[PDB]
Amino acid sequence: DDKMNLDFIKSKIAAVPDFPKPGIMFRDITPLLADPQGLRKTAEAMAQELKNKGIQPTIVAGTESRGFIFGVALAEVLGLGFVPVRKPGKLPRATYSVKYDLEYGSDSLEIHQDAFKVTDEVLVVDDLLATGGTAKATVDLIEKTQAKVAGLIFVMELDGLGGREVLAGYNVSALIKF
Amino acid sequence: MNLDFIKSKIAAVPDFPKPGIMFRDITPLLADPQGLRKTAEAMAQELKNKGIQPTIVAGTESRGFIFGVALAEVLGLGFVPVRKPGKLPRATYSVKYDLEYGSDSLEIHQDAFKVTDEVLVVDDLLATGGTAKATVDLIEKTQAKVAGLIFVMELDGLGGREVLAGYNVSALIKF
Ligand SMILES: Nc1ncnc2[nH]cnc12
Ligand SMILES: Nc1ncnc2[nH]cnc12
Repeated sequence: DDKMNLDFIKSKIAAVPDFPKPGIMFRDITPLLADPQGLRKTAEAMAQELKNKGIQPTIVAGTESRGFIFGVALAEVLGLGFVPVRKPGKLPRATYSVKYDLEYGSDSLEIHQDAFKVTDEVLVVDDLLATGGTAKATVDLIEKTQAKVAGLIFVMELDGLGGREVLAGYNVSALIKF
Repeated sequence: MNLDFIKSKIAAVPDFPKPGIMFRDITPLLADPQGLRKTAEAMAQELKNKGIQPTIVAGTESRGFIFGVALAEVLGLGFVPVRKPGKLPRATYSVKYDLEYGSDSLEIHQDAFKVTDEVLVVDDLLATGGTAKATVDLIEKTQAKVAGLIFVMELDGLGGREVLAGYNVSALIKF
């Protein structure tokens, strides 16, 4: 049944050549999203992996924006709250901020200082693990609140781009690997 | 009781983004373990009370992805992201909307909807309606139909509803 669910999720991810630049094979979640069971089966597969691993978060965090999609769907399945990790300048009350490296330049993410209780074990959700830059900035952000990271889970991991190493010391799951 | 619960988790924040504006902050609603499911359930009740039976949900990047996903799940429907520019990888339609100064765009994949779809737009807030109207227009470039638009919140007097003249508009709460 787990292979079967995983095969369904895999069967809805398109591969798109040369996007956003030449040479990059883009992994496209839109057909998964569009299917009436796509999000639900994805979030149920995520819950199964977490259960297998004994990971029991208290709340879910997602980054702007595809963290919002899968994070909200997973939060629903687990009966948990959700916290947005936003681009800078969007959150209205006091925030923490963490800068991360891009190929050229840098950027930041923020969370409300009060987003997590100090007893929270936070599950980070996102679509795709590549370099792990925004995932690590997310972990740092959570830790600023004094809450603890329960783990990180992705729909997809890109083999060999170093994300999982960047996230050493944290439990990392990914449903599909490319 | 349900609407009151949702209202009670939308914090009022003075002077954001700038002196004078009263910001309506959904974060405490999102953090509550029942905030999103209650919100989605209240939206689904509204749509049944108005006879709107969409075939697919479109959520506006980025807070419409939050409420859109939640409501799509309650409805048993699929979800289409309406995205900021340069994010969707396949052939897209594009529509411009006005910002304070200059403009920006929203995109959808040209294959996101069929001619037979009846699309529900979901977003957190109806303010000027700039983005919501661009979304309607995107939808209509596919020749699918707009079933309706639903928002958590509507800001009274900013003209949003009027910009969306001719479409079925619902908002859970008016501020
Ligand atoms: N190759 C890729 N496909 C889809 N999303 C991405 N985000 C970063 N790299 C990506
Ligand atoms: N006043 C407001 N409060 C919350 N979100 C908004 N988006 C635009 N105006 C807003």
